[PDB]
Amino acid sequence: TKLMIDEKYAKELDKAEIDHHKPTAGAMLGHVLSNLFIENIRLTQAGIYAKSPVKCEYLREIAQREVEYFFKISDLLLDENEIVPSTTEEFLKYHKFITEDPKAKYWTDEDLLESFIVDFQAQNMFITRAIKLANKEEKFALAAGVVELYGYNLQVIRNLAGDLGKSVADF
Amino acid sequence: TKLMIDEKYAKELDKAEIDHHKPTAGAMLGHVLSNLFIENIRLTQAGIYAKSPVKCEYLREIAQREVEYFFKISDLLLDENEIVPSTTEEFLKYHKFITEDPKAKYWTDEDLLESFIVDFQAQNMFITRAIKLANKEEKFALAAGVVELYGYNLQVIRNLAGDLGKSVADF
Amino acid sequence: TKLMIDEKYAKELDKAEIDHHKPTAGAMLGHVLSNLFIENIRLTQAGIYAKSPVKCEYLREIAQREVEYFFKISDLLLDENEIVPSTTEEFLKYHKFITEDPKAKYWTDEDLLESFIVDFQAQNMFITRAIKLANKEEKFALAAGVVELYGYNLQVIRNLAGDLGKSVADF
Amino acid sequence: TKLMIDEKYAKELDKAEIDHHKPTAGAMLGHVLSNLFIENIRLTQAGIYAKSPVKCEYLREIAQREVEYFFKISDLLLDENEIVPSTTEEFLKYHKFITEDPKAKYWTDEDLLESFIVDFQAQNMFITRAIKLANKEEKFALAAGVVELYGYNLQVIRNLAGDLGKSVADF
Amino acid sequence: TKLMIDEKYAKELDKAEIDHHKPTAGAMLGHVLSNLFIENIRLTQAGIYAKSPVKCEYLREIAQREVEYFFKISDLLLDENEIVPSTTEEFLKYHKFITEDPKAKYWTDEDLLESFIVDFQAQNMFITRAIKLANKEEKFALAAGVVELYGYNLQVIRNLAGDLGKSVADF
Amino acid sequence: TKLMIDEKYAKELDKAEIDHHKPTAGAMLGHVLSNLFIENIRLTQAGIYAKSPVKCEYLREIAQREVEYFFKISDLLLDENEIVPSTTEEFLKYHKFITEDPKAKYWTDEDLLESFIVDFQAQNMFITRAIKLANKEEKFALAAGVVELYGYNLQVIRNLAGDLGKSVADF
Amino acid sequence: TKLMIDEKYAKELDKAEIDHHKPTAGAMLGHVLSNLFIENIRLTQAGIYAKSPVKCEYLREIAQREVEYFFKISDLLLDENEIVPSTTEEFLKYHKFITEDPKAKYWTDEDLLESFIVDFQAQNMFITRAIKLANKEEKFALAAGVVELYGYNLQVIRNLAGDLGKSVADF
Amino acid sequence: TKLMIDEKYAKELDKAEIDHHKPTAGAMLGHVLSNLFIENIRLTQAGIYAKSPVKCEYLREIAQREVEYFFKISDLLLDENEIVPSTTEEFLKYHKFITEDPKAKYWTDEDLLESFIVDFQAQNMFITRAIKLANKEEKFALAAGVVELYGYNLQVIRNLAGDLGKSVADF
Amino acid sequence: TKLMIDEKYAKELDKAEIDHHKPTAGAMLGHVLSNLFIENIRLTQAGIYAKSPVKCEYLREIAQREVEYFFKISDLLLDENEIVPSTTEEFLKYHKFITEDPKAKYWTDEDLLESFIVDFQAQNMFITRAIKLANKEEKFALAAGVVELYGYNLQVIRNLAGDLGKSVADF
Amino acid sequence: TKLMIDEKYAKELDKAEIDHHKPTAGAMLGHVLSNLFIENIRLTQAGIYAKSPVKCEYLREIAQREVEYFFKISDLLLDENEIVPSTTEEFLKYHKFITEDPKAKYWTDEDLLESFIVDFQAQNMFITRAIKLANKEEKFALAAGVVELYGYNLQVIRNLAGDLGKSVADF
Amino acid sequence: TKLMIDEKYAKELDKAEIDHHKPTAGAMLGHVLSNLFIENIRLTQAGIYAKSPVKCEYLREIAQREVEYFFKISDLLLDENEIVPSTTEEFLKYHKFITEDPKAKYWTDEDLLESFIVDFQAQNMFITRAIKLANKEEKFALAAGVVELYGYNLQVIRNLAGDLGKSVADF
Repeated sequence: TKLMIDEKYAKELDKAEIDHHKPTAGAMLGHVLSNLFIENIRLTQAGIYAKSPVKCEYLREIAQREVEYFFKISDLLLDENEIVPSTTEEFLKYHKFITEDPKAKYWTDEDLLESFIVDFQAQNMFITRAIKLANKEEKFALAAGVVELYGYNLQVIRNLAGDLGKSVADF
Repeated sequence: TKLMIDEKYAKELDKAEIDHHKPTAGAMLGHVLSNLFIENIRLTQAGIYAKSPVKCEYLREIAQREVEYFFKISDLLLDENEIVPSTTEEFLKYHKFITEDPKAKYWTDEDLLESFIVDFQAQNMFITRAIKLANKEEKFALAAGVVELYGYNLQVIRNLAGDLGKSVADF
Repeated sequence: TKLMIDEKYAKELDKAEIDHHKPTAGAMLGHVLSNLFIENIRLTQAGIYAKSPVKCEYLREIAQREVEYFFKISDLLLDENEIVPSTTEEFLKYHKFITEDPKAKYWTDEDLLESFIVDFQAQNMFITRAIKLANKEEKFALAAGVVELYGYNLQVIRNLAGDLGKSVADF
Repeated sequence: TKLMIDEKYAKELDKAEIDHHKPTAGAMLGHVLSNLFIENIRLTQAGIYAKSPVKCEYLREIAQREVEYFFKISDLLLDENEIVPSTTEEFLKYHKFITEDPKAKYWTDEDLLESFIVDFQAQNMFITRAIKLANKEEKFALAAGVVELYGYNLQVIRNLAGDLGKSVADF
Repeated sequence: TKLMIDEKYAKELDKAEIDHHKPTAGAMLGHVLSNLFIENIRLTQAGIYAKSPVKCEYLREIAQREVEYFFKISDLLLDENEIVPSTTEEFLKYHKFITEDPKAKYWTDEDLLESFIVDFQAQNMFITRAIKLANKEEKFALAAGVVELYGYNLQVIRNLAGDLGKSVADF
Repeated sequence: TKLMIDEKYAKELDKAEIDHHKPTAGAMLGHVLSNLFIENIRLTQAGIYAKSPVKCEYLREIAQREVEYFFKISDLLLDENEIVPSTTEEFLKYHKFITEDPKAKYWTDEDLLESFIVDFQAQNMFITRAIKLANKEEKFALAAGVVELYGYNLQVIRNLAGDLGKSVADF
Repeated sequence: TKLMIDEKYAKELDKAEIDHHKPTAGAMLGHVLSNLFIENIRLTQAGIYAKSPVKCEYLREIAQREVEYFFKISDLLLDENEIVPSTTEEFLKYHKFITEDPKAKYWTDEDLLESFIVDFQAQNMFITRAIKLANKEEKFALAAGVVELYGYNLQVIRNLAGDLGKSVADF
Repeated sequence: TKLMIDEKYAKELDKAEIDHHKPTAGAMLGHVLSNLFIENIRLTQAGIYAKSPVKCEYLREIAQREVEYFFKISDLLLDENEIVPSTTEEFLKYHKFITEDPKAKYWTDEDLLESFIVDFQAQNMFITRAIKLANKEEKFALAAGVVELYGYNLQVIRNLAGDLGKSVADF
Repeated sequence: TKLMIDEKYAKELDKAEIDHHKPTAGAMLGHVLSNLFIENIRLTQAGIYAKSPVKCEYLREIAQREVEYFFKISDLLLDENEIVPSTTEEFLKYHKFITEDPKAKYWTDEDLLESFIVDFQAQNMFITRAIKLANKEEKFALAAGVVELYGYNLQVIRNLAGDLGKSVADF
Repeated sequence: TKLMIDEKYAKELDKAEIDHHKPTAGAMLGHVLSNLFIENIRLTQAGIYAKSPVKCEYLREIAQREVEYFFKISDLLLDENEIVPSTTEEFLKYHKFITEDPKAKYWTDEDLLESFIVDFQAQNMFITRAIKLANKEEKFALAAGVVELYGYNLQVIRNLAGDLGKSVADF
Repeated sequence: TKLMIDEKYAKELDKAEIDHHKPTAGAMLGHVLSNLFIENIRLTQAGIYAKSPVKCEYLREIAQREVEYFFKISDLLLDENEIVPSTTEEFLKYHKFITEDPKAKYWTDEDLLESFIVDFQAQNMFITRAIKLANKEEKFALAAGVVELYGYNLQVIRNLAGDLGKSVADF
């Protein structure tokens, strides 16, 4: 179905601008999903390049869970009839605050962990809203799924802080 | 106990009519549960009679989930002192928009699938309202239970739809 | 559609009446299967309103087994090209000796159990016959499945009888 | 450092005074977590001294769930940067309505069970408030955890009630 | 014992030729067993050459059950002191209806499935007789073993039938 | 109670003398069950005194099975209102053919094996008869049960014989 | 060989009489092992004929443990070059205070439970003396195993007494 | 009931008194059991408040073992008809050496660990005496129970010491 | 579709002749895959008819691995777009050195074992060539696969050899 | 740091000389553990070189238990603050009775097995002493660990004796 | 027969000298195998005496894998008709570079880690060589097994290096 594909993409992209300006849950979650996937790439790097075995294990595992939440929340969206980023182009466009650096393979394990606490704090601005929006839109299942990912982020934050000696307060 | 069990059933029936008017959540779930059981019967039938071994599996599994959710929500309700429909007669009284059919043994697989998509949208009218009604009566556990069932139905609709070739859009 | 479906159905109903009078194995098992499903509901009701949570877990187990035998025997029949009751309608037509009751939610535990002993003794008059017919008809696998059911029913009777402090010999 | 600790703890007693009046979620949860632990002891007691081996094993199973919820919710509180009663002192300070009794070891199994239904009802008056508070504070993961607990308590009340031969209504 | 082998073997050939004439159960299970093995090979071919990854999986699994029945039934036979074919030569001699074809790698999935529906029915003509003969000879355990295999073939027929979108009726 | 218990036993001895004479299924199985338990004791002895660690393990597994079969079949008799021997005195009364020997601890492993081949061939004389009587009496589930036992015994005979380096012909 | 078997068994008989007034640990364990086996027969009886299905399963469970221990300890005795009772004959001769009663199928559940509380207390007179002798002879592993059985027996007395409503003290 | 109870308790506190002077095993284990429960609270505190999430898992694991030994040893005691601490009340009377501290929530991880090395060396003083007493009294199974706990503490001490970078000598 | 099947098979035959000249890898594995299947049958004969139960278990397991490799290398060849024999006729065409024999069922266990030692040594002549050719053709995964099978064979050889009390050198 | 170490080593070597000449349990367990490791090498040899596959498996498993006991007992000792040999040097000094031999590859399976009966009997001479000495030093956990090891050894002796056709007596 | 052993060992000795000269795969694996066993001892020492519980756990797992590779490679060798060192004496003769030190119980965890990093790079000089020699000799399975050991060592080196905060390049 050739002629009608480009026209379905241009009507998706039209609805892409109209939904980011009046915030819908759907559109908000575009940043959240793009954030998960780019976090997943950073955690991949850090699971590979960190020095202690014990911390490579833990970061790889957080990587796994970013991807698990990506699929879980995508499925929850599409279930409720919305749309979802699905390429490097889109993820890079809708991704806020998180940033990669090729140099990070030489950072110390402390400085790696610390960047992940800032990232996850940043991820939590967008998830926080998405919850509020999703309750208003009466998307109940998508709501609870996102509360879960809120809870998980907090838990990661406190675990990474704790691993550096500090408290959640220290940040 | 013979003429003071008739006293109890009469005083549950005065209670039952008074609850459907201002709808209580327990009344509304009288419809969701009765739909679950009757839907379980339809799925049983398609689970036996459909042709594809794969689709007979998937459908027998959805039937099994409807009975699980019957039990789970029935439990949550009795937990919060409410009453639940427990017979064929009662299930027939309160069921809505689902219709059985002995002739469905000879439908084509797709005609069976499609019929369950409509049945499941319909199920979601009464469920969405029971969520709202349960949050209002401050039955928090029930609410989350009914949010889960809601979210599952969405899952089941988008699966049946994909297995016909079609987006959830289409319905 | 419609035309091919109405001829297949009227030819089934014709053939069904004939078979019911001479009895065939599959006709007799229409009563067994219908009994299975109505007991399911009865045991589902009791599994919900009985007080002792031990008797509730046990009765819900007997419900799941009756559905298990529903699918197992249905499959055995379809495997030998018979037809199977598959709606509430046909269940109510063909079920004998077992009787629902919305006032059972207020029965006592001792009395629910006693009703199931009688119920199950009643299911056996029909199973017994379906074994014998199945062997005449040389539907050997089916015969084996129905023997299993016969023995499971005998076991349940003696477990419920023991749970009320009674020998099976009392009943 | 022995003096910086004393400072931090003076601060905590100040902050906690303010928080119990204006009730924050943390502070309501202080009574809930304290109740969990004291119930743990009561149930430890009754799981040892109750005569029926079946009731003993059930009573220890519930004992372990108190601790499980105690850890679960505490992790949720600290994740959102609150604080938790961690000593026998603070538990007795903040515990409400539940009272221990060394002579319970000579109570009958019925009276033990009876006493937990009443304890678990009491526990609920506070949990309710803490769900409501935690929603207010936009502490979503925490809120969900506490609803789970609400649910469990209702389940327990009912099972204990059923085991005694009664309904939820009776109490 | 080299010549005591040769004369043990002429005595097998005398007892075996006498035994096919009247048929014994053993005699008749020679064909049943020989068909399982050759069928096993057909399904090995099909499970490698079919296109559909799912159907490959399902065919490879049936091949495996064909060999499990071969050992199960050979064992039940040797247990009642009968002899069993165990070479390519003998399986070729004794097998009927099931024809191999090096050309079937080139057939269509639908075409393969259909060849197996006919093989399995064909198998059943001998199995059926082996059940009766085994029961007449009062080989009770062999009997129940072969009954089970009868039941399996029916099941495979109907699933194969259902996967082509047909009812068993058709065949 | 002390005279309803003593004249309940006087009628059990009346009923059980009449039944041994027109051999009922239940009374044949009285020898079957007594044989199982006495065999259990012999296998226990051999399981302890045999020299081969491998054989000790196998013999202990067969002892376990004899007990499993004593329970399975005792349960099927009771389900179907029969009665079962349950004391040393009674096992020693109805047991035939199998004879204990405290001197067997000094036997060679091969002689022990030999003594079980003969023991197990002997149990089959009665097991055989009980199947027939069970089908006659239309105790279907029981009959199936005793068919498994018969099969099992046949397979033990063949493995014991093989371990001695002989096919079952020789025996 | 028949002659040396006889000669060895004569020596065995000389050695057992001498060892029974010395009392060695092996001789005392003679009584313990015989008690275990006969208790097994008693638990088997009670596990078949008792009314409560929960109690049947529990009694069977204890029957199994008696046997496990019979083997465990027998193996520990043989390891330490002692001899072990291996026949009904020797068990009857060496057991103490445990008596069987064909009439016990008609006892009440409470009366069976009580009879086992007395049987296990009787069993512990011997176990006790055997632990003490096992330590005297410095058969270290043997002694630890018999400490276990001593403990299991206590666990069991407390559980049977709990079920009957009572405390160990009442006994 | 209410005075049967009140002087069952009078005879307990009276007999507990006599029993703490010629220190019985039961009496001594009152201190050990009380210590276990308070330590459990401490390990809870530290398991929530410690900074390293590896150490938080480990310390929860030790909290959980301490509770299991509370039930194991309590069960062993009651099996031997002895009474056991059941309330915060009695745990505070009988506990010695272990002191709780709400300020602990602000200690370094290393100071937390040291506090436990010393806690566990102190528990061992009473455990050691409890073993000897339990062997004088010939409560064999209770002794083995207590030897296990003794060995567990030692292991904990050495692992704790190890994580501090110290060998066990240094304490 | 019937004349095309016949044309593809003519080209297959054409190509197959050319390929057996230079040998290709796949052509070599024609012999290896045929030897595997034919050996599976020999091993099935010996697995049914050997005397020792332990040898029967082991031979049956070797047969299963013969088949598992047959699938695993056939997949590996199809992946690399080669073709694979798959009928009795081709197996018999390309098989080398392995010879079936109906007389084998009377051989002694030790002679069955010896014949498999020789068979597997022979099997390896073709496996060797196949690895080397797979390397030339750069079929990397097919090569690693066939090395696995080479190792399996050397292992089977030493194990059968050792069961005969002989070293691999002896052969 | 290279001089703190040598004085620590010399105070070790001095302590050890006093300890061996009085014996302590730690010193005695020096022999026991050196014996375990050398045995593990001997069993490793025999597990590689014996002919019978079944016996290789078994010896390899005894080897692995020897190592498990090595860690278990070392830990029990270090927990109780003793020192443990940990180099080839040291095991060779302290090992008694067990004698390695590179020509053992050429022995008969029967001869290898006889060699390990004699070794395990000789191990026990020291283990016995370690047990008495550990009870005397009031190292309770260690005592119980070594009692296990004693029991294992005796069990292994009988099993090897059995596998040669002999009784533990012949030994 | 004592004499033949001596002659076979004499020939072993001759051939060992020939084979270490022109080095065969096998003789090169004499050093590799002996290095595994000595490392196992070093790792045992280090896994008992190291300070950190995490590092003890990890070092023991490496001791375990060394032993597993010793069996895996020894079995591959013997399948391929080679000989394997199997005493302390031989291990000491053929191990290069690794050396034990009884004073290492008093090293720091870091020194222990660095010493294994060096030992493991030393191990690979020989492994590398055995891989080439095995490919040269067409011992295909051996080679693959040894490549797998190589891989493991490299993975071990990086993990140890990482635990010291260092990159592998440092080494």
